[PDB]
Amino acid sequence: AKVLQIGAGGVGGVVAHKMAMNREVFSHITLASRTLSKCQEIAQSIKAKGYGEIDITTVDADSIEELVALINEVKPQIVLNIALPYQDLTIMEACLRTGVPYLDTANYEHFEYKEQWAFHDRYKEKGVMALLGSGFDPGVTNVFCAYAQKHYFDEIHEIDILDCNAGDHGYPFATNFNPEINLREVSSKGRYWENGEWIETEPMEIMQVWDYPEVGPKDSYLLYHEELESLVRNIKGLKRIRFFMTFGQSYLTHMRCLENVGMLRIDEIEVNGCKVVPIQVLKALLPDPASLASRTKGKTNIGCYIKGIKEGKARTIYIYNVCDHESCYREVNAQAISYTTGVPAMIGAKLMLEGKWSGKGVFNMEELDPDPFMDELNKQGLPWEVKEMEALEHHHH
Amino acid sequence: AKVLQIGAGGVGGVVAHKMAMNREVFSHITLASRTLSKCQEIAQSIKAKGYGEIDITTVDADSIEELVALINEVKPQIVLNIALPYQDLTIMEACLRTGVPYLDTANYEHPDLAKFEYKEQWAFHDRYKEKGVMALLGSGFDPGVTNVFCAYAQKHYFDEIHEIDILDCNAGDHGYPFATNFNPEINLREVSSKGRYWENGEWIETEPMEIMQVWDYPEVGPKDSYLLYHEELESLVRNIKGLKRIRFFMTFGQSYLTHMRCLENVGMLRIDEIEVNGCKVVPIQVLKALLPDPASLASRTKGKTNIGCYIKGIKEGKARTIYIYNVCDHESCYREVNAQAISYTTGVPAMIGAKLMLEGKWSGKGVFNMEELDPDPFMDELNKQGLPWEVKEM
Repeated sequence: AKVLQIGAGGVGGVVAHKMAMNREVFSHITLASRTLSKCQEIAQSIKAKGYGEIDITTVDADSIEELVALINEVKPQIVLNIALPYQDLTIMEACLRTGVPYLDTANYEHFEYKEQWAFHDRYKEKGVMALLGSGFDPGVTNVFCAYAQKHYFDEIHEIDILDCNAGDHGYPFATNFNPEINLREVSSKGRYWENGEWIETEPMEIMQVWDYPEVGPKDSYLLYHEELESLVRNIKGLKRIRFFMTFGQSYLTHMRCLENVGMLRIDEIEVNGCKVVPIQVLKALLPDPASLASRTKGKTNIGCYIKGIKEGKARTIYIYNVCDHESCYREVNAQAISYTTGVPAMIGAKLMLEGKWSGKGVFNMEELDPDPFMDELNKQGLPWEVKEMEALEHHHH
Repeated sequence: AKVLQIGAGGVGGVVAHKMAMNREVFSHITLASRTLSKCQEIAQSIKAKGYGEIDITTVDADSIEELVALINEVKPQIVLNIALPYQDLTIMEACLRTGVPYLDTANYEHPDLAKFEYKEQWAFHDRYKEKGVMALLGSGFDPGVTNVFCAYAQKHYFDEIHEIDILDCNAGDHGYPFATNFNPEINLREVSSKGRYWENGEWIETEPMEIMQVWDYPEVGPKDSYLLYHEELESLVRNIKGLKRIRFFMTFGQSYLTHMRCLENVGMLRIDEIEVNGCKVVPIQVLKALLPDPASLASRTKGKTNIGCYIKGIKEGKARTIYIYNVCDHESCYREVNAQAISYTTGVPAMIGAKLMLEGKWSGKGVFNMEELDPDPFMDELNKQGLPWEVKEM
């Protein structure tokens, strides 16, 4: 098949590499990004590791007419949106007009699903499929849930998503993304769902020490996360769902200190005559995020702790995946964060092009059969585990 | 008498003010500097407070000719050097040539090194004595008052002093998450320098900020105190007899140290230029632009400071321990002389040293450190100029 991928960032790289490692499904690969050089750098690594060639081009993903044009010239069977979230809607419109399947790893943001779910009837009518959040979280976390709902429970009551990155880059402080993102995670109020109500919290207000398998105990804080919005819709009998994420104390200290002196401001200021932007100086001071991939060591562990009922008795399982940073860099020239997000995308595409995951309209992961997806994960470098946990019942006569 | 002050920084404004409050001795005041706006700031506060007028003029304290010329024009009876430490030598040469008494509050430091010592200044002794001129070194609180406290205890409370612990605490709060009173480069050297103290005729170094102890400062409470080196240790080991050990400890909040280390880590304290969208940018200059203006802090600082000496020795065959100290309130310092307690505790003492020389209560020919002179008239002026002290029998 001929595929067109948009986006050459860290995740974008892993996706292209993984597609180049499955040439029986992805025969002709076209990679398009705003900056041509990023695309070249990826082709360079793909070629060097012996995975073949890939066509590279650029494009203004903000222009529908341009995207339509590019799609009409390449004639792809599926378009992978591994680009910025603020381009979902324009890429989806292009796909709708050309009648070509769509897949992305993050919802719209100018973040919720409303805008994307809005393309549903138009997609179904055009006879086109659109898959959403095909990453690890959202994505594999969604599949773990649907898979658990299919083979381990009759009813799922509580779901906790636990995301931990123990990776260590060797620097006092260094961010993997654009500082504005890191600030947003710890600045936004936390949100979760219980008994059909969305409950908010103060930023980083709720924390627990969870012992992540193969990693050990870590402080885990409660944050909002996009899959919570589709899981409450799909998992039947759900009473509560929360999302937790790992946060080292050293890291939280640097962020707060930087924010305190205003090193995270976006407005301009006068510095010896010339106008400068606080956060831009930070980006220029912190080490290059690209270079962190070869220095990061340690493991990551993301998964779901699920409590429900099975054959009338309480049950509790823990489905998760552990990934090693150094291994990821050796295989696809990227760290575990990009890796865990990129493989699931390659898989969702593979499934869609093979017909194991077909439909007409816009879909979330939990809506499709997880079995073929779960088999691929064990084969593509993201082996998962199911661990039976303590499930105590209290009878009262 | 006519006096000449060089420099118009925080301490400088305090010195000028206090001098303006003692016209009996300082009847004509001239403030030499390279920053008019700063002098203007000070002159306005002095006038509005009812303490008269002062003459501001400009001069480059790097030029010996300018100084000599300025001094020959003004005919001052004393020159108060409240300028930068690297300028100590040029101002001393000028005073020497014009035969005018000299006084400063910080010892010489070459701009190329971070080493501050008395060597260069002590080397002027014979020329000053021969010329019949007096030079008083480090006339601030520490060094300065701490030295007098020690000379005081040795004259009245001990036959022999064996141990001195100089404790400096600033409990002040400017309300901001983080903010310095000085050029960040300075706050950074304070905590980057090796620690150093003296024991049994020997100098002992430590890793920066290694030794620390919780000390309960009167009117302030228990604070984490760290062992730092300080300039008065160098003269005190010379002048205090029987001394076995001397150490300097300074207070440091945890939040403060956290911000400092964090900032130094991401590179916000670098002085070199980096590129930012094709534009050369000095990190620390961006930091100075984000932090509040040091001048605006004086009016926002609340809280106290406690500086003193913990002394143990022998008095009439028996062991004895005394604690001499001073407590200064930040807000009171702002109301009275338009400055914070850091500036105030260093400034008032410089004024008293000049007062004692101009009245002749402290007279000698050559270069002198505070502990070589009679501390009584100094200790008296302290109770009278806003730095009342207390002696606590341990």
